[PDB]
Amino acid sequence: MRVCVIGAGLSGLAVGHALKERGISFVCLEKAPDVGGIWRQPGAGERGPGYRTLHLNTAKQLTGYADFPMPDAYPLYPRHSQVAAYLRSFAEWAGLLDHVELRTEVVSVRQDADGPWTVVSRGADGAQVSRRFEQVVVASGHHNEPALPDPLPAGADSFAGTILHSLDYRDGGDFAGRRVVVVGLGASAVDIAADLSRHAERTLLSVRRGLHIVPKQLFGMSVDEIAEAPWWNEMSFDERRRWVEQALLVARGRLSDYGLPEPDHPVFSSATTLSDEILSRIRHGAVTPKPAIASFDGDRVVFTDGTSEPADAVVYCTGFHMTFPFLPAGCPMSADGSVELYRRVVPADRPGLYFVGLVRPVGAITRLVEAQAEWVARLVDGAAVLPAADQMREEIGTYLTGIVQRYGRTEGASIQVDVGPYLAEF
Amino acid sequence: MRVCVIGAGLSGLAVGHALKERGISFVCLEKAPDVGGIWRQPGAGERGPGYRTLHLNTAKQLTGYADFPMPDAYPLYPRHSQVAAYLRSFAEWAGLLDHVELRTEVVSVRQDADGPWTVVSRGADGAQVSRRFEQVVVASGHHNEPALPDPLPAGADSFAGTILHSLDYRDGGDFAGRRVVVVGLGASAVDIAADLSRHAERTLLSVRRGLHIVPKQLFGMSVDEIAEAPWWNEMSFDERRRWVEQALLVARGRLSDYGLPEPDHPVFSSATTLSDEILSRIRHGAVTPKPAIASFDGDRVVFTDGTSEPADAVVYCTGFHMTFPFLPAGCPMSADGSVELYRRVVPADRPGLYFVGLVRPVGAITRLVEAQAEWVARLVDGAAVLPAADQMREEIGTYLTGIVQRYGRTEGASIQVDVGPYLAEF
Ligand SMILES: Cc1cc2nc3c(=O)[nH]c(=O)nc-3n(C[C@H](O)[C@H](O)[C@H](O)COP(=O)(O)OP(=O)(O)OC[C@H]3O[C@@H](n4cnc5c(N)ncnc54)[C@H](O)[C@@H]3O)c2cc1C
Ligand SMILES: Cc1cc2nc3c(=O)[nH]c(=O)nc-3n(C[C@H](O)[C@H](O)[C@H](O)COP(=O)(O)OP(=O)(O)OC[C@H]3O[C@@H](n4cnc5c(N)ncnc54)[C@H](O)[C@@H]3O)c2cc1C
Repeated sequence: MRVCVIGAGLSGLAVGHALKERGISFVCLEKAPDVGGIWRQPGAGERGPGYRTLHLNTAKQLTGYADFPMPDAYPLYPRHSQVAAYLRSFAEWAGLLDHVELRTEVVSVRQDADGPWTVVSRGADGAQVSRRFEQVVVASGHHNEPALPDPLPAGADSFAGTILHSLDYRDGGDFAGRRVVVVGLGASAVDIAADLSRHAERTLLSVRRGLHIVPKQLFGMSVDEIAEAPWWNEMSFDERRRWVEQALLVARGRLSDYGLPEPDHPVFSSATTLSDEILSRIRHGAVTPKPAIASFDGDRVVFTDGTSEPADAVVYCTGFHMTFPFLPAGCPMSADGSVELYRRVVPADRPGLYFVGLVRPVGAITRLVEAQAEWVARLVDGAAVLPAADQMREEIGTYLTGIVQRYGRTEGASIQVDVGPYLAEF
Repeated sequence: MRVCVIGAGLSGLAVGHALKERGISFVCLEKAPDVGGIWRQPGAGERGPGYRTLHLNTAKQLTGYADFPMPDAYPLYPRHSQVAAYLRSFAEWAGLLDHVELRTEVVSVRQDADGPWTVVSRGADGAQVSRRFEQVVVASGHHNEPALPDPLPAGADSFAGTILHSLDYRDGGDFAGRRVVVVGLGASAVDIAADLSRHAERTLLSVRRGLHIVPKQLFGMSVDEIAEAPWWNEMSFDERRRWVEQALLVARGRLSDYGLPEPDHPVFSSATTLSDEILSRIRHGAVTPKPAIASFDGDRVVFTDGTSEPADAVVYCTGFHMTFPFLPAGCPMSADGSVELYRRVVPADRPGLYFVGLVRPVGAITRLVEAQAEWVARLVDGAAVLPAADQMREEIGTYLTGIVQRYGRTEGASIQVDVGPYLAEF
């Protein structure tokens, strides 16, 4: 009754836990057949952002819930199946499942004039139910819609093979003996190339804009464990950048030596890509770096340097769009596409609505959603209060100006936070 | 007529090339159906030291013959199939195949009282032929016989699964869905574990004595490219050790943090194991480090720490014995098992017999066998000469004392040379 939680992935489970601890009644609605969010999809063969070789790139003890450690037998970087199993175990332990409605997709969420929210949901039959709830917490993730390149290169319509997005990608043994191009250089791109590199006959890695590729580990420590270290926090933002630049050079040399393009920005400016594999796969000839794709010639892909390769498939690892189809007016934004949420959570003008998990930090999101969940629970039952709308808008404007100043315009920049100072105010 | 070369792998092809350039007639006898030595066996499904995932761990431009570069499209670390194809291409280019007798196994080599050598060979039929040759060059490799642990752990005879050597290992998809233990920490052990780590359900890495595990690359340079660098040769043996120890720490931390045993010797003392993969496979939980195997309990392996695991297979990656079954008195040795060859090539008491490739340097053997081949060719047609037997024995005693002093006793220590000073005298 009191709260409808949309989604039972890592974020929504944290919200359900925080609400349950305060005696706040709630129901959690999940589209999938089980809890876990993206982490259970591979393994269920379901189409989603993950893939069968996906592991954490964050340390296990900083990715698990703080009051619910993962099994001691788990490694530092558990597999997706281990994470999914861990998340379902939490739900069981926390007593959340009697509040979870599976195979229930939220279709529409509207604010009623007297305050509560009307939520329409569709069950497994396809039936539709209309319920009213006092408040709504959105935990539906932001890796929802595939983002393919604005213009697909010329000739894509007359391509003898299959063009797909990483969402459609699952294993790679599905490309055994084939020839495949991977487009991009994010986390998905390097992992998928690496996987393809052991199944396909030829794996090409088409890159246009360079990113800094970083090993998962320096000095034996994970990069996220490094940021928590006190000596690292004692260093100045340039002593850090300096420290990393030197460590990278020693650990792997220069990016250009791998046939990759050098980024136009320093290591911490922009997104780093973590991989223990991709540079080595290039040295062994199992992945061939290329520049952008210029066109499609039947069974062949032509690149902007005049070279061409036969290709049975192209896998676009170009990311996801943040979308909220059940919100008619969408997530609050500032036209520029900049998200407008107070402390990254609260809409300034929609009382009783909250967004949890819509933050992109360095490292695991778990401590962030835990603090958001706890704060939202106290907002729900009146133990915490909000500023007036103007003052909330003041914090939003200040946060955005600091973002433009830092990452200027790009995409998704307006949910970026640094885990340290953000957690500090909770 | 003049020279019989035993073996048409990398070493024997180099010998044939050096002899052909001097007009020295020769025939090269090879057991296998083609040239290439170990490098063609995977790919032909043949049992041998290699495996289907085996790549060079040496740089391509320092592993190829100096007058015959590998294709420019080859990567830094070519696959075994690329190396095998490259070696056959050399043989064709160098005009060696009309001198090569394939599917011909040498059965016996005996010195006749008047000087020449009687060689008995067996062809494809199984027929035996006896031929006399003026001189014999042995290029039969030293990775011939499997070396399994002196005592297999108790209970091996009542083991529900299969115990095999790395010689018998080929791919790993042959262990799909299974549970496997790998014994050892050499090059074969880490590569095979890494491969198993993507096929098997569980891969355990049983290690007793610790070795230093080193990435194939530091500062973007291969470790063998580093040793040739002039700044590295300008450094003192401790400035080097010091330099590496620090670089390792930055590149991967400490071995003990991976659940591996720390070696009892500094990095350059003993054999280093090169791998870009094994430490990361451990962090992802895809390889589980263990100590020695204490026993076999049906379908389970018990380790010296009291733990146990179900296991369908155990792959012993414990190396190879150096053997010469066609030499009745064997390779000349000093009883201690120490090889007794002048400049690592020449027996002191057997005129007209030579051993090429029986050296273990840091990095690729190719420049060494090239210099040995050229020198042997000049020995064969009288353009170079040898010391008296006592003086040759003097060089052998000096070399051995320096070996014991350096690597003390161990196994195979008596063919170890440092590529730099060894090439320097040719
Ligand atoms: C490829 C990839 C790799 C990542 N790797 C790491 C990593 O190594 N370490 C790390 O710390 N973080 C990682 N992350 C980020 C983070 O762990 C995930 O984004 C995390 O799963 C976020 O959880 P969530 O609950 O916010 O979102 P999700 O996992 O997306 O869960 C959202 C849930 O909402 C449900 N839902 C959506 N719409 C509806 C609807 N209309 N009705 C009902 N239910 C709905 C979905 O079915 C889903 O179950 C990764 C993210 C991606 C995409
Ligand atoms: C697993 C492994 C990995 C290696 N990786 C590298 C690497 O990455 N880089 C590098 O530089 N070096 C590497 N080496 C070392 C080196 O490249 C090989 O040892 C090299 O193949 C040596 O060539 P060879 O001709 O001396 O020996 P082999 O390759 O063993 O060739 C010997 C030949 O003699 C033949 N022969 C033997 N007995 C007879 C007989 N009675 N009659 C007829 N023919 C006979 C055999 O059939 C074989 O073809 C590796 C070695 C091993 C075992």
